[PDB]
Amino acid sequence: SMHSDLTFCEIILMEMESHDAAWPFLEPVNPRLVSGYRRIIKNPMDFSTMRHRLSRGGYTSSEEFAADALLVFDNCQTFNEDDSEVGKAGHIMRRFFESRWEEFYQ
Ligand SMILES: CC(=O)c1c(C)[nH]c(C(=O)N[C@H]2CCCC[C@H]2n2cc(CO)nn2)c1C
Repeated sequence: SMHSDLTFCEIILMEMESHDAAWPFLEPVNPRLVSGYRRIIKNPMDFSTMRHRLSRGGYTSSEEFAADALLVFDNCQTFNEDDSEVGKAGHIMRRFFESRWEEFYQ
């Protein structure tokens, strides 16, 4: 149901927000500090924005919630080198998200 889908999304988001590797993703990237970011990344996303939307009925399906989570990790992979601290954290967080998603939904 939508209710169970969104209940599970909230649990997964809480686990992501609390994860050791979540530090790059808790708040929107500030374009004033990261040259190129606003110009290059057309669809920015972060966990605080997801929490705002989720808490206010912004997601009507769990598929759309996952689309925003994957945007966080796709943007990170686009912009950051794989060996960088942020890039490494993105790979860790994507693997964690995918594993938890399959537990709850499949
Ligand atoms: C480019 C990128 O993909 C990225 C992500 C997803 N995360 C961060 C990040 O955490 N960078 C901090 C370290 C030094 C630069 C600025 C810091 N910082 C804070 C804010 C606003 O919170 N924006 N950038 C980056 C740099």
